[PDB]
Amino acid sequence: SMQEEDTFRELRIFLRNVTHRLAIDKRFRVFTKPVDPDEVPDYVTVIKQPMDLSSVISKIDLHKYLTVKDYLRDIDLICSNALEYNPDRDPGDRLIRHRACALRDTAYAIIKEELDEDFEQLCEEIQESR
Ligand SMILES: OCc1cc(Br)ccn1
Ligand SMILES: [Cl-]
Repeated sequence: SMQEEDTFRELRIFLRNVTHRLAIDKRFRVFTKPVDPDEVPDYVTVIKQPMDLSSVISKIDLHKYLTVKDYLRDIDLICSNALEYNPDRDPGDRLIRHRACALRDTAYAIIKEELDEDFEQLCEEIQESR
């Protein structure tokens, strides 16, 4: 229905705003763009499902997210990719891991504070009906 299209629209507007707020945080700059093969030619080798905040915007705009749960799976991927690609005790890896945990924690905290649970539940029920 048009009401369901309106619901998904509101979801996309909400997800673009959360994503923008993460992307403008200087801590999260490394997560804003895909990894350039030049700097890191072994990246695409190790990480089978690369994800970054520019790709998340593109996915929102392509109507790939019908629930906040599905969006959070991609935020979780940005985090777990960074924990897997950068697992060493050296400070460069520890700094990326801490920034990746912080992204994930920040996205969850904004959603806890600003997503209405009944809005999510509605999205989940429209998705499950499709
Ligand atoms: O969980 C991430 C995701 C990817 C696609 Br494609 C659609 C929905 N959710
Ligand atoms: Cl830095």
